[PDB]
Amino acid sequence: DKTLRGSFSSAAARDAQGQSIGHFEFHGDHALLCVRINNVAVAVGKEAKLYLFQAQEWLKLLESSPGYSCSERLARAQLTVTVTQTEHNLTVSQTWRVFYADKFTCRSPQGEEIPFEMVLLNP
Ligand SMILES: *[C@@H]1O[C@H](CO)[C@@H](O)[C@H](O)[C@H]1NC(C)=O
Repeated sequence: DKTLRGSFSSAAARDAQGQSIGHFEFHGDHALLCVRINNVAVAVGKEAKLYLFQAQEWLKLLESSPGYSCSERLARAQLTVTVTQTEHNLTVSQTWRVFYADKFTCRSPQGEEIPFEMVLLNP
């Protein structure tokens, strides 16, 4: 299992073409990633989204020449969630890597960062 607290940042996401939140590995066919936020209106206003990549697929994208554009690489995520509620549970079926992006990432006042808590459960 894993627990992480932090904040989703438009600046961090724009800087790296997706803000890297974390990574995880698990044994078995399914795991549950639970994401909690309080500021839903700010997330909806930014079109906040999470992108999950299988780290082997993500590495293949980064090793491609010339390389994918910001939007094309995020469109190749294995799983996504559009952040519209205080909690979203993602069933991850099969290392995995999690990224945050919003309407400013692949392009206006960018507002403030969105605090979050993420819990990963392996069953
Ligand atoms: C996420 O999973 C937890 C644990 O089963 C549950 O308590 C919670 O209600 C779920 N939330 C949503 C939005 O499905």
